[PDB]
Amino acid sequence: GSHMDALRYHIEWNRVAEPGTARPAGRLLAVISPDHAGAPWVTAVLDALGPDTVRFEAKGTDRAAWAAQLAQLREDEGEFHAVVSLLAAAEALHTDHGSVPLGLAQTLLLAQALGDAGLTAPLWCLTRGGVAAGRGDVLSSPVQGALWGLGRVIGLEHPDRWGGLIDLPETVDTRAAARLTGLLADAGGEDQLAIRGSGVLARRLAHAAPAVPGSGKRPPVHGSVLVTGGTGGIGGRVARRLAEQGAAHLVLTSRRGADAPGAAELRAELEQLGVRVTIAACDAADREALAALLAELPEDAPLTAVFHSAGVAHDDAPVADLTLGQLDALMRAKLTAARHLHELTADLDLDAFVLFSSGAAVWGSGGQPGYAAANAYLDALAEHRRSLGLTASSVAWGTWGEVGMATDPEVHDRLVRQGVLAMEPEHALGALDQMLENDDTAAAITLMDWEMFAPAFTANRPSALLSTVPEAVSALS
Amino acid sequence: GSHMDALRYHIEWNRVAEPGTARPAGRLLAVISPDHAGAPWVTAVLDALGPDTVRFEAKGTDRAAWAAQLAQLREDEGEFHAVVSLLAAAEALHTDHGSVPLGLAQTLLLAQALGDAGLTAPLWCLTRGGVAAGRGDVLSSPVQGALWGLGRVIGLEHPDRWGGLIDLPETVDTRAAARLTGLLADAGGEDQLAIRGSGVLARRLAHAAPAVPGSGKRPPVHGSVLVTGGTGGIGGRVARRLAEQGAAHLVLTSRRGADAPGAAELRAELEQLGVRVTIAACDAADREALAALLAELPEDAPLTAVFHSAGVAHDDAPVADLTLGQLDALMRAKLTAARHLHELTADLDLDAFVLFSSGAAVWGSGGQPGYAAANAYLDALAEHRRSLGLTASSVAWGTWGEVGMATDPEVHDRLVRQGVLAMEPEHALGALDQMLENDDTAAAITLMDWEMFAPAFTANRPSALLSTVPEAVSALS
Ligand SMILES: NC(=O)C1=CN([C@@H]2O[C@H](COP(=O)(O)OP(=O)(O)OC[C@H]3O[C@@H](n4cnc5c(N)ncnc54)[C@H](OP(=O)(O)O)[C@@H]3O)[C@@H](O)[C@H]2O)C=CC1
Ligand SMILES: NC(=O)C1=CN([C@@H]2O[C@H](COP(=O)(O)OP(=O)(O)OC[C@H]3O[C@@H](n4cnc5c(N)ncnc54)[C@H](OP(=O)(O)O)[C@@H]3O)[C@@H](O)[C@H]2O)C=CC1
Ligand SMILES: CCC(=O)[C@@H](C)C(=O)SCCNC(=O)CCNC(=O)[C@H](O)C(C)(C)CO
Ligand SMILES: CCC(=O)[C@@H](C)C(=O)SCCNC(=O)CCNC(=O)[C@H](O)C(C)(C)CO
Repeated sequence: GSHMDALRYHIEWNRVAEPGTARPAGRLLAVISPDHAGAPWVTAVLDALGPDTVRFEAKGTDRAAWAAQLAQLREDEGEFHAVVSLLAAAEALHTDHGSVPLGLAQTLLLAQALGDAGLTAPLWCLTRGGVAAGRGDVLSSPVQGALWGLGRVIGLEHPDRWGGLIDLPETVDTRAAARLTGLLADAGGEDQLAIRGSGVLARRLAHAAPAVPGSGKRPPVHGSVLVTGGTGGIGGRVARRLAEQGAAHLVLTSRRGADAPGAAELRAELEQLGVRVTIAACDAADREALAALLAELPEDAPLTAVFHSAGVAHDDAPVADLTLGQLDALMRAKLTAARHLHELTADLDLDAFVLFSSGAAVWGSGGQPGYAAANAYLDALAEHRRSLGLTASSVAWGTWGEVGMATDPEVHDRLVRQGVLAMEPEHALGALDQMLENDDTAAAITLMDWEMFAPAFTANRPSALLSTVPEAVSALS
Repeated sequence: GSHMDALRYHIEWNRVAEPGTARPAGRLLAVISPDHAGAPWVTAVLDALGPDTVRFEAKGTDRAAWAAQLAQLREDEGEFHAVVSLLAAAEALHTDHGSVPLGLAQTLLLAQALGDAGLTAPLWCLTRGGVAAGRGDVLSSPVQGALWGLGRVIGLEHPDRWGGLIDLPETVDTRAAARLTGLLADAGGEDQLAIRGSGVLARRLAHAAPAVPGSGKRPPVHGSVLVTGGTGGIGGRVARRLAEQGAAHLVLTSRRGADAPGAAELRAELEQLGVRVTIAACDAADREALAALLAELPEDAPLTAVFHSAGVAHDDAPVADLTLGQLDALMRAKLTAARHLHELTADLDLDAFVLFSSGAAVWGSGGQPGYAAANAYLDALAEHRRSLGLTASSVAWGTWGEVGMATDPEVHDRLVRQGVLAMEPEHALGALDQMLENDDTAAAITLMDWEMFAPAFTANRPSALLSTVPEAVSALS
């Protein structure tokens, strides 16, 4: 029990100091998405930054054009104190890349083009409702949430020219304005912040509360349960667990379906346990196929739970290199699939709606910006669903042993050297069960060697995020 | 900052497993204080334990009489599963020992007499409002809180016949009753518990969160500040610090007053810093002298803060030996003095009301039951005051270097061997300033060698209290 407790961490938000009252001495550069600069918070922030602030309208998604334009701006206007991006407001999906929110595409390209141009002023990315900071806070935009996953990775890959992320409240009044312009003057080493009516909060990682035997909350597993990526490594083990725990009917999907490696053996394993098994070949981002799958479910085994395990991590790239095509392919199974699952089951009163995220989204991982963004959407969607009165749980895995992506010895070796150790499947699944029995909204379930991880993580830049993990503080002291 | 952060720990409460639904198999022995058995919670608990439970009425405070009565009960009634003491309900002060709550005296004598008689069943001590467990919880009886200090020391000295402490909610309904009788059946290795509407909570020690720079909310030090025991080791250094921070007037008390060792030198030191100095000889348990002291404060320098450093630790004794006279003498400067300070200043809108407690109260110290009880009252009074809308901060010191009680080489050497290391005064006082800038209600400020402390503390019996200190868990693995 306590060994599985030790795997579970959550994100919390702690109150930090009120900022100072002077605006930055040097000039700001504000970056605006010209089709998506009407939102009240975008107006309010532009007003806060004041008329001396240089505006750059980021048109389209043209890296080379922006790099040239930013190079000219630097030449003409000189050096800036910071760059303040309002690109998050662009939530609409990119015309050519249907799983990529325009504001996410534009933020990637902005980070690239700033590098290209030699504009080194720290980049701050603003969002409105991209995080749930505080008890009772509503995460109203899970699309903007995805941007925090990307931003953390820009912090790891370009630490010297990264400012951070700030979430604005719903009403940016003079108190909020002053807190923003104060933070831009000096943020006291914080870089993941939320401005709220009550003050400024910052993001923290903490050990989760221990599991409570007799916890209640979780209904018995029964009826039909959909596992996307259910023929995959983690998905297969999850299916077996659900079969052990009394599911009537497991519906496993993946793009290869019944032709997936080892699907025949998985079906036999599950059917031995007395469970009906359906394996469908089905892109999780295909809305029509999902609708058709749901319409077919037995009347005596209604859908009770979704476990969304569909995902790829390959053909990512460093922030400086990543293409929008690569980004799209990483977002597809995550953002587009999870949005379809959310919309199509919202009326079904599920017992569980479980999304498989990653540490890459929770703390960040160099070389994995597209995977981080994709998985950070899932974490955000879960909070968002809770605000609607719907069940959701996002489980941000560390590293799995035995099955799944991380079983390549080269990947495994890199992960161990960063101190994210491989979990035994029974311990990982037991920790997940603890999470679902608590009915927690979001958790990271990971085996950390903090003595390896904290120094690696903070080599080039401090992390306020880890200040609430005593082992991390000890390792760094 | 981070060195002072490292000194600070907090008591928190985590939800634990729900117990089983069956009564203990064997018979219970309930111990009641016959003049103080009318409180609703005492009725509710008696009703919960059921009519098969043997009742023992603990009359007076006669160790030998009780030992003989318990010896006869054992002979006649046979062996018990546990002994459940309701003696805490007796809050009135002992007629012969004016600083000792009757229930505290009776609980000591019960623990003694059970040992005398050979009645070995684990002893559980129940309280109602003696701890503040959970957000928003009201510690309504700081007198009953004192019993927790004693109980932890009974756990250390008589580990094989100590059950633990359980705090009941204000309304002991059927759900609370079942949690009580379940814990008495089997408590899963827990022994400091609080039963609340939301579940069963257990007591934990944890690192405090690192201070957030720039974020203080402590008002300026100004006016008159009363330091009881202000001529003593810690108290003198505290006085100097308060002078540096802007106090207009330091009022230092102790029983010897101006005849205290070094008092002339301390007065001159403070006068150099530009403050008015009053050194008064008086017992801090003397209500009338405190009143007279407060009445004569300059009109230009009203009382703004109390720092309660008055205390003695000598002429304590093991639980098996401690007399009520010894207990009284250890309680006097803590319970009686702090009650007078609380009552006489409650209407003065103080900025600070700081009570100097001890690790001996927070985790417990073999050989120090009376000192532990006395200091545990202070920690409880602080919570209690907060529930009334009054300021309070209890700081449970570990070991001070350089000045004060622990500078006796023999005491110093014992403490180091237990892993409670001597703090430098500037680091201790700096950690106290962090606490007051956070406006925390209670904290322990201590330098621990956990590799020495954890094994010593747990040699005879596990401590769920330490399960939240990662260094302690590591030392024991
Ligand atoms: N392994 C680990 O340590 C960690 C895993 N995770 C997450 O856990 C989940 C499972 O990972 P894991 O089991 O290790 O990896 P696997 O590759 O073994 O499983 C991924 C599954 O998703 C399927 N899939 C991928 N794209 C799609 C899509 N568009 N539509 C439907 N199915 C798709 C794959 O099958 P097909 O190719 O046939 O579509 C495969 O069955 C992933 O979402 C991953 O991001 C996160 C953190 C760490
Ligand atoms: N030193 C340490 O490491 C720790 C200290 N503490 C607490 O800190 C406080 C200060 O300890 P420290 O400075 O080391 O010890 P000291 O003995 O140096 O100081 C204690 C002071 O309290 C005074 N005092 C004792 N009884 C009374 C009373 N009835 N009325 C008024 N004053 C009285 C003493 O003077 P007089 O005898 O003249 O009255 C003395 O000035 C104590 O309360 C102690 O319990 C707790 C944890 C550890
Ligand atoms: C392939 C299976 C899988 O999901 C893999 C990619 C993962 O689990 S990726 C996440 C593993 N690594 C991380 O989470 C650690 C990221 N942090 C690290 O400590 C890195 O060393 C730093 C220095 C920050 C540079 O990125
Ligand atoms: C005299 C000045 C003073 O306040 C001194 C006595 C103190 O600091 S007392 C508290 C010092 N010691 C402790 O707090 C550790 C007590 N715990 C210990 O670890 C003991 O070895 C055990 C094994 C539990 C038996 O009591």
